[PDB]
Amino acid sequence: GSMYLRITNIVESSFFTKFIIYLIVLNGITMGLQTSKTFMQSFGVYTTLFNQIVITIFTIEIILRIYVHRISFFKDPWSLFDFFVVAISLVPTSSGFEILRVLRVLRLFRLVTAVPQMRKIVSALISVIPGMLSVIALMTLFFYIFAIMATQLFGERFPEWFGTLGESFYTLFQVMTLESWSMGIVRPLMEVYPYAWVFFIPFIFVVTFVMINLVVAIIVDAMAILNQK
Amino acid sequence: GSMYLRITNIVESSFFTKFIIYLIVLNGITMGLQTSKTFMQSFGVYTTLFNQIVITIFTIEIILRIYVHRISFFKDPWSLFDFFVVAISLVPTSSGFEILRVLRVLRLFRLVTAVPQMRKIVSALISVIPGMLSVIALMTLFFYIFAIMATQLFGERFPEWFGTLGESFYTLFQVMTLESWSMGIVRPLMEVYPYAWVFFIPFIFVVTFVMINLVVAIIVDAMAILNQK
Amino acid sequence: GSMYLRITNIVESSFFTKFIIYLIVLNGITMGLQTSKTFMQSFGVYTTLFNQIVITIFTIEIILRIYVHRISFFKDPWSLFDFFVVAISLVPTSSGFEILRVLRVLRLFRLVTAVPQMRKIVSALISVIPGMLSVIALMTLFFYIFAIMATQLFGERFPEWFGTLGESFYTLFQVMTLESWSMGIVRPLMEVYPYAWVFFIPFIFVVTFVMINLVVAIIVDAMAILNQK
Amino acid sequence: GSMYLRITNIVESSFFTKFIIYLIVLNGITMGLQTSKTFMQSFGVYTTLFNQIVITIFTIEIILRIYVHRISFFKDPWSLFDFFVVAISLVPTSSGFEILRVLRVLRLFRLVTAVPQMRKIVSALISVIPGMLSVIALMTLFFYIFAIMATQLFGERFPEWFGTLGESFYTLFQVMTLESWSMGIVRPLMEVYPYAWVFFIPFIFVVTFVMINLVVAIIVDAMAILNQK
Ligand SMILES: CCCCCCCCCCCCO[C@@H]1O[C@H](CO)[C@@H](O[C@H]2O[C@H](CO)[C@@H](O)[C@H](O)[C@H]2O)[C@H](O)[C@H]1O
Ligand SMILES: CCCCCCCCCCCCO[C@@H]1O[C@H](CO)[C@@H](O[C@H]2O[C@H](CO)[C@@H](O)[C@H](O)[C@H]2O)[C@H](O)[C@H]1O
Ligand SMILES: CCCCCCCCCCCCO[C@@H]1O[C@H](CO)[C@@H](O[C@H]2O[C@H](CO)[C@@H](O)[C@H](O)[C@H]2O)[C@H](O)[C@H]1O
Ligand SMILES: CCCCCCCCCCCCO[C@@H]1O[C@H](CO)[C@@H](O[C@H]2O[C@H](CO)[C@@H](O)[C@H](O)[C@H]2O)[C@H](O)[C@H]1O
Ligand SMILES: [Ca+2]
Repeated sequence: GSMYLRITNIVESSFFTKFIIYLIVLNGITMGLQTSKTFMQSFGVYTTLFNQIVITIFTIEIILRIYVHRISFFKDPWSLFDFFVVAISLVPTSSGFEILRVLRVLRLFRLVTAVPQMRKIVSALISVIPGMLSVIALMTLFFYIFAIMATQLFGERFPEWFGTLGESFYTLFQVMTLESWSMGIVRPLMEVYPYAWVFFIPFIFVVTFVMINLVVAIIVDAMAILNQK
Repeated sequence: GSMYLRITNIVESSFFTKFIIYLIVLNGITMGLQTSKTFMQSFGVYTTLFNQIVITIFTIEIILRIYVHRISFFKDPWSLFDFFVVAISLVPTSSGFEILRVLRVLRLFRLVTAVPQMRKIVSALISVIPGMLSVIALMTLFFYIFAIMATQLFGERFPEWFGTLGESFYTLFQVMTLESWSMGIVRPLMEVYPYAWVFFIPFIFVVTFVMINLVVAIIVDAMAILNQK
Repeated sequence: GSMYLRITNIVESSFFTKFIIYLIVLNGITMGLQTSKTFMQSFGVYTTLFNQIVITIFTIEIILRIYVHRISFFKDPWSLFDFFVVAISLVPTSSGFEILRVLRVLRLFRLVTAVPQMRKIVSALISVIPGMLSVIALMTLFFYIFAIMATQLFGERFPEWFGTLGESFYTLFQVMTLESWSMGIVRPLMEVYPYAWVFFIPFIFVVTFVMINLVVAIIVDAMAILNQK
Repeated sequence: GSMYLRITNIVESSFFTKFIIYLIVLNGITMGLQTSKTFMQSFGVYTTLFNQIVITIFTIEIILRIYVHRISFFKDPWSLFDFFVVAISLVPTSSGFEILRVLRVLRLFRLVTAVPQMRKIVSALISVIPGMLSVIALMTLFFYIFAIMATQLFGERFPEWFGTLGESFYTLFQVMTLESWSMGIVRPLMEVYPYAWVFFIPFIFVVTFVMINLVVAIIVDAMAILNQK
């Protein structure tokens, strides 16, 4: 129909999508003043009020551009995100956790969707991830096998650090980033277990070698693309 | 006029600008001995005295080379800097803060202006910054959205770290550099909030992925320029 | 013989090796639930039972594919690994240390052997190591010479950090990763030994210069290979 | 003369220089067992005895190869080093400091001189340094100007960290490596000086931008050489 075209040249319009970018920037400043108990005690009304207006508008416009583009709307990753942070946001307060009240702030990520220069650079960042998969595979297997070892070795005398398989995972991740791996983790262990450095000096070495190579992978792959294009 | 040319071939002279480089190096050694309470108690007079002589000379010469080059002086970034650290310096003591007394030391950055090899390498460093803008954009939006979350989640029971939106920003920046993110920030939070690692392990991951890519961006862009030039 | 070919087209089969990949994934989930004292108190029987079944199967199949390929089996690094983590695993409990009971978990690294995409990426990582050898040589010599110095200088008044040649090695390695090198190591030393920063500021500088170059070595070597291939 | 050629084909011989490599490796193992108070109490005699034999041999051979090559010996950086760690070593004990007794261990760096594969990789590492000079220049000027500021701002209430111009330099260097810059340096300062992060968040930013670029400089320069050669 032609009323269809009337609605498409509204919704595909520059001004329509530019308007909801201003609605994004407005609701980001509001989002930020909500973290002020002073502001909320004066303008807590006008503010949360403004937060409900922007959410109906995004649902009015997610129903509108779900109509303009019908099923094609759903094979698009960026539209799915706008649908799934509008709806994560669409849940009302005092229902569920507060964790949903805070995840409503995820709707600021609609700025990355509605802005072109931003969906470009995010396309770059995710374009990189297919290549990293084999090393992130190898990498995980390593953290798994070494978390099992570390729990079996240390989980009984250092339970806050190696009790769970998970507690072990976390500490190891922490050690990988060299966050206090020595004065804080390994040195305290050599007070009970003297040859513990045999477990962590190998460990530090291997995940640092693999991080270097993961990054050289990003660097050469990109260079190869540039060279071939 | 020809008295104009007399003043231009003075001010565009090698010796003129080389002389104010020695005045820079002299006033840097003086600048440094001023931080010695011993030195200041003997030669505090001769010293601050020397600091007032170099500042009139730079204003004599900023009035001179503002005359030689008239308006063109102002469309030049390096001359604006010399004008704005001479004048930040031109404010007298006991007026305002001490923060202006110390910012007078910024006039040592005139060494980067008056030396060619130095304005070259600074040109390299700033030439890099136009490219970084889209990722620094994305990056900020992320720190904002996640500071709001983190205040809403933790600002009441950990007020020194998540009370303000700003307190949150700082801690997050701190966590990004892996400065005691674990034994110091996240582990203390898991004493009250057990599933806090769900907020920071994602967070550490995303800003490390984006830092890697920002740096691979610098590396490939530069490589591309070299290849095409 | 043709019974030989009957056994080879069994053992070189897709399904045979795919089956022992499922046996790997099964014995990894089991491996992981063993670290649960709750799980072990109910299903400790069924579980360790399952661990003995998978080890006979791997020895049945290491005797099988040592037959199919006879001596060639042994000039292959990945088969040697499967032979040496099956046999490290083949030792029975209550004989030796517990350190062998835990190293049995190394048999999960059979997933990297039995999966193609995984032996590829490990081939990449080890392919990189021949080049790094001269800098790892230089590097070690440096840690040695500087551990000897550091013990001679500090081992008597700081025995937990510089008593052994080994204690010195460890601390230095720790300092190299910038793990609390300052508030934790060097600042406490400047309470007794004031000009200690002369030993560690040079040291931090040299191993950071050499790490940068080691990584630029990986990056240019790989780039050169890409360019020439 | 021909006795000259007799001495040159001795000193330029493979076996001559290979022999003093074994003397290097021997005196490195000895060097290392000297840090053992147990070893020194049994074999302290045989050991230090061995240390005096190797030093006469190196002076016999530094007088020999100073004769074979006369003045050309001195325009060679690697021979100057062998002359200046033999002579730093030639000073006798109980004269001067112990700091000279320990610097005798520097003579192990003769292994890098006497081995070809080693003087190669050190040639690589130093070949890189001419390029880094302009950024290390800019870099220093920055640490200087900002150490002066930081002493003027904080040296009176935090004297162990900002009292000297030097104390300031050290702390800043420490902050640059992100070693406890937050929970340890800047957070304690915001207890007295609340807007201190304005001094260090800019500071952390600028030296991290410049480190990234210094390393991209190494990476592209090397790539350019590879491409043009
Ligand atoms: C936009 C969507 C993004 C989806 C996120 C995808 C995540 C992909 C994982 C990549 C992140 C790796 O995670 C991060 O790796 C860095 C690598 O610098 C490691 O960090 C450590 O390793 C490096 C090696 O490079 C050490 O030299 C360094 O001292 C330290 O930073 C940590 O292990 C982890 O903090
Ligand atoms: C001359 C004028 C200069 C104007 C300044 C322009 C500033 C531009 C911003 C670039 C600086 C980024 O700021 C800095 O990023 C580094 C990236 O190494 C991060 O630092 C961290 O991230 C890296 C990833 O590379 C981790 O692997 C690593 O363990 C840690 O160093 C921090 O987040 C921050 O300290
Ligand atoms: C798959 C089999 C693998 C066999 C393992 C082979 C090991 C080869 C050794 C390479 C590992 C080097 O070991 C690791 O080097 C990193 C380099 O990032 C150093 O780590 C440090 O150096 C870097 C320089 O890049 C600093 O800028 C940084 O703040 C810090 O991470 C440490 O010294 C060590 O943790
Ligand atoms: C063989 C003779 C050698 C002569 C020595 C020549 C020295 C030349 C100076 C290069 C060394 C720079 O010194 C070192 O720089 C590293 C850069 O990784 C910095 O270290 C820091 O900066 C990086 C940026 O890359 C941060 O992202 C990172 O978290 C941290 O490691 C420190 O400021 C310092 O420890
Ligand atoms: Ca730290």
